Amino acid sequence: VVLQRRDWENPGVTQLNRLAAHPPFASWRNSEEARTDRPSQQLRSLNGEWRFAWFPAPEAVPESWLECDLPEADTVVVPSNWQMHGYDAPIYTNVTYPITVNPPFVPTENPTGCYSLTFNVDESWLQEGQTRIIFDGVNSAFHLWCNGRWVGYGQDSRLPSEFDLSAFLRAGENRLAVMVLRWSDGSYLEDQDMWRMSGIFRDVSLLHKPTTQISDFHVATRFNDDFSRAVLEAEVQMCGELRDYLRVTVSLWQGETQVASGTAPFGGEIIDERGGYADRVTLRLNVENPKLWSAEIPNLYRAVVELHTADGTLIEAEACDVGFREVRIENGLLLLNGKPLLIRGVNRHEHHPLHGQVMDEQTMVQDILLMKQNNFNAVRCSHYPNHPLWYTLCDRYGLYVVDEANIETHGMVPMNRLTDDPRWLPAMSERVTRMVQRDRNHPSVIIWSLGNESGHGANHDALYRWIKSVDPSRPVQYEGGGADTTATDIICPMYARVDEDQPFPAVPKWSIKKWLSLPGETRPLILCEYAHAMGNSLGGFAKYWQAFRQYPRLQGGFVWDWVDQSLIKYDENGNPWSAYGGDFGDTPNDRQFCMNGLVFADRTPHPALTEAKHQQQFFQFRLSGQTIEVTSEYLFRHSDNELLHWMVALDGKPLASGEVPLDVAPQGKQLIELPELPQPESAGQLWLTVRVVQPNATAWSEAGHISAWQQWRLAENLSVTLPAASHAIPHLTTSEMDFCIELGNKRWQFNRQSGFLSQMWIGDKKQLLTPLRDQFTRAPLDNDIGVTEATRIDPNAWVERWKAAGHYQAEAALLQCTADTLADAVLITTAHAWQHQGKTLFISRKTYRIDGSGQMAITVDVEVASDTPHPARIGLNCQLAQVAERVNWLGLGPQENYPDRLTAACFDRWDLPLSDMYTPYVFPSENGLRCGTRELNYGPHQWRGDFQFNISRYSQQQLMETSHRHLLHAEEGTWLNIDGFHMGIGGDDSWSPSVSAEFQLSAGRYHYQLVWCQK
Amino acid sequence: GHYQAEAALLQCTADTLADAVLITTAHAWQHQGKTLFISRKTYRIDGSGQMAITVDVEVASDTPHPARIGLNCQLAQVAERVNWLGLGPQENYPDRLTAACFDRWDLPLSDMYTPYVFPSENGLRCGTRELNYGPHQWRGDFQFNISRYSQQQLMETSHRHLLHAEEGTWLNIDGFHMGIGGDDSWSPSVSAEFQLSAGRYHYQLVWCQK
Ligand SMILES: O=C1O[C@H](CO)[C@H](O)[C@H](O)[C@H]1O
Ligand SMILES: [Mg+2]
Ligand SMILES: [Mg+2]
Ligand code: NA
Ligand code: NA
Ligand code: NA
Ligand code: NA
Ligand code: NA
Repeated sequence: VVLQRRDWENPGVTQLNRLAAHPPFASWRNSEEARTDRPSQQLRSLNGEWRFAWFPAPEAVPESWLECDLPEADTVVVPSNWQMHGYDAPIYTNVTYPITVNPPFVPTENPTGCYSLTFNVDESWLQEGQTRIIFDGVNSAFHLWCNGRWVGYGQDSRLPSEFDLSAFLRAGENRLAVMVLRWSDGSYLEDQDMWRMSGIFRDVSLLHKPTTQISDFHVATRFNDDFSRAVLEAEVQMCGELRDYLRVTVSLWQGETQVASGTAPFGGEIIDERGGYADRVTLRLNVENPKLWSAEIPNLYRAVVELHTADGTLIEAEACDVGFREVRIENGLLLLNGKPLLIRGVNRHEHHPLHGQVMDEQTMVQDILLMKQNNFNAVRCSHYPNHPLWYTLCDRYGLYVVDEANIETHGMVPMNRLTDDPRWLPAMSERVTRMVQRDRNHPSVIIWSLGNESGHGANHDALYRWIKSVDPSRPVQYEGGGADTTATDIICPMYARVDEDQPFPAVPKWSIKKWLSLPGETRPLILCEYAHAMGNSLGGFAKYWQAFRQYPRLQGGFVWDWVDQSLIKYDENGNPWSAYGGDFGDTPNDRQFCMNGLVFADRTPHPALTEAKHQQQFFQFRLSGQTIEVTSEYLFRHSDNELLHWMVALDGKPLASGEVPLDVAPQGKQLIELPELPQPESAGQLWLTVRVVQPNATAWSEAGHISAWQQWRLAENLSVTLPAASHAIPHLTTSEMDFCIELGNKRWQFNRQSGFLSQMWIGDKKQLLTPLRDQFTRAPLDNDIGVTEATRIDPNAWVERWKAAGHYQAEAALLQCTADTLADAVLITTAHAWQHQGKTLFISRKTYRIDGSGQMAITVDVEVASDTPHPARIGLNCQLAQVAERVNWLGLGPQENYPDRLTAACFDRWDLPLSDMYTPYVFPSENGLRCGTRELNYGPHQWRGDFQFNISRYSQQQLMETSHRHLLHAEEGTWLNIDGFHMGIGGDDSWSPSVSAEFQLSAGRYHYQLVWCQK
Repeated sequence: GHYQAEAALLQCTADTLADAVLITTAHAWQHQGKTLFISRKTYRIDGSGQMAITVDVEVASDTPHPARIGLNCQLAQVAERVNWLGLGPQENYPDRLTAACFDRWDLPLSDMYTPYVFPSENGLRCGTRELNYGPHQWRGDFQFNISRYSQQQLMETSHRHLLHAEEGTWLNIDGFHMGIGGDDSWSPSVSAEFQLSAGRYHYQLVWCQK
């Protein structure tokens, strides 16, 4: 029957014998346990070692497995993904389905995981009531047997499937057998851009309920105009025999204080001509001055739902955390508790580099803490309902949640092929309805989403209306079909740019500012995905935040995304390394496109995270004279855990500092008058840095946590005093092949054939391993590459434009190399042309002026052909012989920063170990640049000017040729890149050019100057 | 003190090269002990009669962004025509140059002055790579105006009819010039991207005989 009916190739069958969905249950038999959320004796975990065997197809599974353990089986941890145990390969594909597109059919070779468990059941559980099993997540479909007898079937990898085992169990030992299919008709609705895995990857549990039971409950909170009064309404449903003596009590608790209670027998109000629900009752509780829930202050109450008899005997209790909040859209604005939200959001997949798609409490907490510490207040469940614990943590720590149905059909042509087809409405409906049934009581969930990237079909319209009808308390959004369809309350585009239109046919991505005011349009706009954080990215992040702050109806967005989907593999030395698409023999695959996170898989931050934190600050600052104006962007809380530290420094040297308590009302302002600052002794630039510090620890932060900062230039005193003239004069030695300059034990050598500084000596010690030469290219970032591939060139990608123009192949031709002796210096003058196939790309004209103090002043003037693609950089590079421990600079830092991602960086004196000047992006690229640098120190060297630089043990060539960070090898000495100018990194998306015009090197003529001397 | 600032000499040296003489200068402009601008130049005069002028200017970050960064002189020559390769033919400024076209333009000198009834800076042409006037040629990438009226006279005269042609010709050649604005005329209206706020500025000119 099971193999005959092939339920996994039939979208008409999404389950067999599966129980109705409902909010989290524990069946407490003690009301105080329910109140305190203590573990329930009626809810048992089957998260232990199970038996597991892999088969290539369900037809290969022997019948004997139903009755007894396979001796070839292994003992494995559950929950798990079986790919993470090495039984078969995980597959990384983005859009293209991992199976032939032939709905509803799947491959005949369909990896089948056979799970079994021998376990004990207490006799008390079988003497009365109902024993069910709950599988929180099985990917992607499964049949269940208990003691050899078939129980049921379930689909949807991301919601719990529950089955009644009451009739199947015996006291003492029982055996479960679970046949999990990798592919099913369910796979057509699970085409998310992520690793394709399978197995029993979320909790398995047993729940005991009495025969007469709470079968469902819904909690609603409604408010008066100023939120000083609320009514809690709790609808409770029962299963079992109705009796007149049955009662429901709902009580509400604020900590240990019961603030409200109501009791009633079953029997709802009249609904229609046939009466009402005899098996339901609704309790209404009045609450005066409720403490309101928000991300800012996650005030929670406890609601306890008791099923009991009239004489006071408890049958069972259920419970939930209640957050008093109202979500509504009014006059085009998303309001929470009557105030307009600014969504500092991020998309977050459930990913662990070791455990795959199994989520654990410690990782969830780690994520939430890091999110809140970096000024996020919102999370989108891209693109499926999450592990149930996630919502509990968001309720308690305070994050706004978009809960999203497990529906993505991206690889269909056209995208809405299934979603517009009524045959697929049943399968889709369950993915929406069962999510709402599970999660509707969580205050953290503020918005429902219909799924992701499935075009716009009539099924979306049907299900949009279903949610609006069943749960008016939350807006419904959905991006498919152009982000502004009839199936969305919120304009929710993905990667729509701030100012630039992308007028794609049928589904344009308008400038977000333009989108708001299109004729007839009135809705709020919140990007479901923006600022694609793939590799060296988040260029232009500040442009979004400026627009969000200026435009009331631009209420923010969700960054794509939180964490790199890299997986751990092991090399010959047993060393773990970070792997992406194709590294498991998976083909076709989309390579590094699974790594788009603000953090690495182990939760180490990428440099981009600090840019996000800074731009998402909750305090805004202005300076006028001596006065700092602090504005609060909080809607609800006062700044009751904040002080402002200020510091004034002269080119990194502290001059004065102080602290002032912050006492700002939500949306309020505070004026802070700085004391008279003593005029600086020396020439240079005064910089003011302020930071907001939280003195006290919180649930989400340590004492001393810095939440916000800003810098301003104050007075500058330009240096007019001429340095004391040196009593030494450098000497020029002219040969046919070289111009040499000597000064004491120091020597500089200019090769007359090449026109470059080929060597420098301090004594007999060589300083260079490679000559100092111009550089106009960078090892391409993920943003420079886009979707280009050797077998499928995208001619529009920056890297392909540079390659085709010959930028990477360009050869320096010497035009001029002269030497002159001045009164106090030797002057070398050079000119080079870079050419490719008869075309002059760049001309570089330099002077080198070496004086008696041993300083070498370098002037560089570059011409760039107007018709060549704008170059990635205009700078110099060389391989230094020195390997030193520290890097010390006066400039923007301390973290990696680029021209379109430097707002977070501060100007000061920074000193880091050399290894911190390299950013270990899993896919290697140009990295570690620091901008706006006036002084750089490394070993015996000092460079002064106004430049950008990176410094590391890796050449641009190696970074360019190496596809994985673990394969990199430190080269001899230290590669230094000093740029007069560097192109933006972009990132609005990572599949098309995204570097804004103002960060492109398009000026045609460029000037910069450096001084190279001894520290 | 921008209008009051006096040039203070910091450095003036001369060097003989293989095929050239190199004059190096540095000046500071100060007002009441405050240094507003520093200008560092080299003048390279070669055997072909060309004088290459390299200018590097520092602007104190806390002084209001200056109206222009350039050079001026009063030429002895009064010539009939002005010939330039750059944006024209009409007056154009950095935030008002979209209508102008890059080409070879040739106008009478009088057309290089715009007779605004209330006199001011006027007649600039931007994006100019070559300027010709009598025996003189200037090459680079600059903005310029050229007329018989000094900036001082234009500043001091309230009506165009009271202007008098001065001896010779006043040339203003700018590496950089501030936007003119105009969103309104009663509050600052020059957009940030047209303010001279970069702190350090570089430009180069070659002066020769045509
Ligand atoms: O449009 C999208 O962009 C992302 C690219 O990394 C990712 O595929 C998301 O799941 C998808 O919604
Ligand atoms: Mg099916
Ligand atoms: Mg997709
Ligand atoms: Na806004
Ligand atoms: Na991706
Ligand atoms: Na405070
Ligand atoms: Na690479
Ligand atoms: Na005037």
